[PDB]
Amino acid sequence: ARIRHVQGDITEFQGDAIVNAANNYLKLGAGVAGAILRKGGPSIQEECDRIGKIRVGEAAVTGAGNLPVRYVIHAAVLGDEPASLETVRKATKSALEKAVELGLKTVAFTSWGAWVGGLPAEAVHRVMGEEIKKAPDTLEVTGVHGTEKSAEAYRRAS
Repeated sequence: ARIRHVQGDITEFQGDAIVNAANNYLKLGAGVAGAILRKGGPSIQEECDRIGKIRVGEAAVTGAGNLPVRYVIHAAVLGDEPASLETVRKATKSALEKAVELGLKTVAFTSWGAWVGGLPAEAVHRVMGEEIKKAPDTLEVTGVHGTEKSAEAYRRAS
């Protein structure tokens, strides 16, 4: 799949879905997940509670409540297993699978930076970019960044 990198707030993304890095318990916490809980409304966490725990590396789909997208795809990157480069790759891959299975076209990611605190930056980027390019061309991915400087730096790398 093609990826474009832009500056923005993922809670503002217009399209089919946004990906949300998560613990495998699907309990949402601070940061973007926080923006998702608040801008999205309680229905996101309710469904996550109705879904229950999944495995690390797996993904789960819920509605997006009040966001301007149809779905949130929660990608389990840690929880009862610590974050690793391997959980990142799998979670990324699992999330893209859910998107294809759902017949979606447009999907957004954030950098996941807050979740990968002790992994080498360039490795995380590599594996995620590898899984994204692998996904079918029926999917158009957006990478959403807080700052223009960062958005541009991702663009350059490609």
